[PDB]
Amino acid sequence: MGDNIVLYYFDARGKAELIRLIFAYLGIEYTDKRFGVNGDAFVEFKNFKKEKDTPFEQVPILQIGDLILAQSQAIVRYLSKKYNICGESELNEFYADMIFCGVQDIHYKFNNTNLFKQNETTFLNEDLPKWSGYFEKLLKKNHTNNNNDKYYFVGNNLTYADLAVFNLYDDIETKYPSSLKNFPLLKAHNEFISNLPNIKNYITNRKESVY
Amino acid sequence: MGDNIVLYYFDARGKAELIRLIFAYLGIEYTDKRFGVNGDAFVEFKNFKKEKDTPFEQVPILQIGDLILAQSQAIVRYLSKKYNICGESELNEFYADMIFCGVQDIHYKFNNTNLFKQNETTFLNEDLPKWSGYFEKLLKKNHKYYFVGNNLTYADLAVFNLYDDIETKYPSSLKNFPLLKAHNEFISNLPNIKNYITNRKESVY
Ligand SMILES: CCCCCCSC[C@H](NC(=O)CC[C@H]([NH3+])C(=O)O)C(=O)NCC(=O)O
Ligand SMILES: CCCCCCSC[C@H](NC(=O)CC[C@H]([NH3+])C(=O)O)C(=O)NCC(=O)O
Ligand SMILES: OC[C@H](O)[C@@H](O)CO
Repeated sequence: MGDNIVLYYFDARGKAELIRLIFAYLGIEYTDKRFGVNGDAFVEFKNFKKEKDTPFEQVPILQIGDLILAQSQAIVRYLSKKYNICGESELNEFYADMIFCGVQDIHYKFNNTNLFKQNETTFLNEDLPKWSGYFEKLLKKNHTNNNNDKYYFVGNNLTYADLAVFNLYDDIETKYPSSLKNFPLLKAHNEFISNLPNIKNYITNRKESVY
Repeated sequence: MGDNIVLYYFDARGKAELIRLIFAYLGIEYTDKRFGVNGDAFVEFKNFKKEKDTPFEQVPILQIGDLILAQSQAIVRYLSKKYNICGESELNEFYADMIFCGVQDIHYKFNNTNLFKQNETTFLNEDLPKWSGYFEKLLKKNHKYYFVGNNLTYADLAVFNLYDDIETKYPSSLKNFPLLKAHNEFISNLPNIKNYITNRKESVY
């Protein structure tokens, strides 16, 4: 009967936000369990590992019925196939995958700066402008003569890749609000994703986070 | 008949080895292009990016006919679906995927020690034993040793590759994990793999 859905993570966006964005977009009901809200995060996490048989002792963990799912990326791809926001072709699914992997390379770099105190200068002057150019270009290839007011990285429909790129820049802007000034398509794309009803309803009612 | 397959990367195993292992296992023909083997890796790489329109200016890059494919993990997943070495059921494909990302987590830590010379003891005493235990435990649950289903999946190759790369520096690693060891021994003896390895030229990373 579909069973109960529970997402386990710390009281942060981090590696669980994209999963939350997918649920919001699909309008899926689930319990957003966050360590630290009702109790001490450290103690909640330790107890959690004793109660649940996780494969790698890491979160996020997605529980569907009695099913325990680990590794955010795998969970994301699994949810995308099941709710069809993966791409109408094996080839378009590859492209969405490739872009998601790209989001990973640049996001990892942002994390090293915004969280682990790594030189922000290299990020702001070499990594951010460069990777933004890559996405702008990929967006340029699949637009204008493919879509109008709507912007998608793959095909003519929303894929988790659009959600991943939106999440990436939504996060980068909580630190550098002016990042997309020189990237029109990328800027219009994120504005577009942010205004989808289900997404808009989740963002505006989402609690602010540290990361 | 079909389209020429060309794999571009540096003269190393690194992020292209799993793909090469998949091609070997499948018995698929392709040109293994390696920067530096003939010309100068630096120069070849520079010329490469001018000749091919790559999405992120990084390699590996798999070229199939006119198609340009980037990002090693996306490539591995694409090839596995196209050649049916992915989890067959939706849930099994998820398990193969989850295990593969688990391999990336620990492979990432090996790279920081093996290549960017980070702390070698942290990896050896805290990371490696712990992760080998996770893999050993995943084998137990689903138990010819296979992580998912009763057939070979790219996850099996990913695990094999991980420990094969780790062993180039720490040989007696998985001595205390029988299942995991039998599993890698098993994969290494598959005719197509066994043959590919003995003919494979050694290299740092
Ligand atoms: C320096 C790394 C900072 C980690 C940022 C917070 S995320 C929480 C952390 N989880 C992961 O790193 C999961 C990685 C995994 N690849 C995924 O994407 O799901 C965890 O459970 N960690 C358990 C632990 O550390 O014991
Ligand atoms: C950090 C040095 C370690 C060397 C390892 C060799 S990997 C070569 C490197 N490629 C990547 O990092 C690709 C990452 C990508 N996420 C993938 O998995 O395909 C590249 O082309 N780099 C070109 C560049 O950065 O300009
Ligand atoms: O309530 C959410 C449903 O799963 C919908 O996305 C498809 O019917």
